[PDB]
Amino acid sequence: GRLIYTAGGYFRQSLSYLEAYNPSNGSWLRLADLQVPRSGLAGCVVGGLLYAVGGRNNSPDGNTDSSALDCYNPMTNQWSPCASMSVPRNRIGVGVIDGHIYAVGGSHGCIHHSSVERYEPERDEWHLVAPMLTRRIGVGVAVLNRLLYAVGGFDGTNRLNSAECYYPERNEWRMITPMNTIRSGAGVCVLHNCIYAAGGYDGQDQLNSVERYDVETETWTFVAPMRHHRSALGITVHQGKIYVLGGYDGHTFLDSVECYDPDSDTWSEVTRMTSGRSGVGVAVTMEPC
Ligand SMILES: CC(C)Oc1cccc(-c2cccc(-n3ncc(C(=O)O)c3C(F)(F)F)n2)c1
Ligand SMILES: [Cl-]
Repeated sequence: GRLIYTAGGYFRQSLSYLEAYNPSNGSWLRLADLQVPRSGLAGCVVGGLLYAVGGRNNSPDGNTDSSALDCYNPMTNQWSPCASMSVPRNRIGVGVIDGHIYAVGGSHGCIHHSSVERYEPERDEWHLVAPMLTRRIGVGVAVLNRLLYAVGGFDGTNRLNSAECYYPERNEWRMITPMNTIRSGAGVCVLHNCIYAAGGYDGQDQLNSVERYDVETETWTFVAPMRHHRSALGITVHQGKIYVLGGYDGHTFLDSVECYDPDSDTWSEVTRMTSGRSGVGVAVTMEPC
């Protein structure tokens, strides 16, 4: 069986929680805390290992943007540090291609990054690649057909509807069709041949809307909206279903977890996180042992 892992997040301050949800039975496990609290991080999995990337420790005793990469092994229930990134990246996006981790955008204080770097687990090494055409924090990232997409975000001045694609063999970014909605701090993932962008902040409101980009038609189509408006949500795919976790609706740090069934085009309440939080990192791997 495989679990949905949520790492870190924010409520009152940045959080160190690592908790795993089992869609088969509805259960939550609390697992080993992150060594350093962090919100605005991303999660990913490579070789059955869970990685937590970037973020920020918003704490009463100060605010520290994170360049950290840390690895969680479900077999041992232990976190280990990996090589740090070139730069702190709060409100980061990440994607995995061919066993490598791409770290995209994010902020360091008032620095809004367009830079991108790639981590190679085999060598515990980061290397910068071509920067994006746009500065993007709160950027959504997904991978389809070994191409990397950076979607929406905030450039330091404006929230963005724009999106762009990275072609690894050309080390080159190109713009794609923009979304039909401005979205910053959305959830972005892949399902089938489509990039989905769920929720976000448009500069005025948290969004419940959801749209998807078909790489073959180069067009975005709205699907059914989520049951909750949310920015700074976590998102993942577990057995062909999209799950969204937490976020902020303009009133409450949400504990709501919803899942999308593409065949019926419906969103369902699935479970509640143990506590409301925004800006988590989320990914899916094996059960501890
Ligand atoms: C929800 C907000 C009031 O408290 C937090 C706290 C910690 C992290 C986060 C977060 C996480 C991921 C992305 C974003 N980003 N990035 C840009 C933006 C924007 O405004 O453009 C946002 C937004 F969600 F906050 F919405 N934030 C939000
Ligand atoms: Cl923040």
